Amino acid sequence: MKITSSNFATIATSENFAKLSVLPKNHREPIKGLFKSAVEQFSSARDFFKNENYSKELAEKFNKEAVNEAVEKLQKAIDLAEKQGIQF
Amino acid sequence: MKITSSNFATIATSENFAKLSVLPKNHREPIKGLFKSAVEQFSSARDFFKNENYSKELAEKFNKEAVNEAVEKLQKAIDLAEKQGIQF
Repeated sequence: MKITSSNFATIATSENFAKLSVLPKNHREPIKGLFKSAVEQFSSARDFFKNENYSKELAEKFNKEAVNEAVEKLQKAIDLAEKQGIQF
Repeated sequence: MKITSSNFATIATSENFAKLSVLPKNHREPIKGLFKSAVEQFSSARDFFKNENYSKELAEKFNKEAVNEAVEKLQKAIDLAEKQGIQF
């Protein structure tokens, strides 16, 4: 049975974790900590991955806002100068 | 003459800024500050836009590193459990 990041949430299930309670404690607790470490790490990666995209989305908007004001100041400048006879 | 973000670096040139020195000071300095404000804002947006991508590139790598360790811990856990007779 092979685990990939596409099938991870299918195996990391409460049902497989409960299947682990029949084992004796020497085996049960190391495997359980292994199971729980994998889930919390997978969830931190998912949490981190989607907030970074959110930030990027925001940042792109911000960038776009800045770029357009800059184009309108150049435009303004240029237009003001043509009125004063400047031959661009 | 119309300015867009694609043509901005073509108009924001030392040559157009120097063309602005023939004007009398009442017009020259407001247009010059307009010109220089537009360039520094455009450059801050360009600086910000490309560092954010760099960070994203790094972050994606980091995410990928985390996800794979998490898959290898689940895998490990699962494999350890099958050895102990667990019927998944």
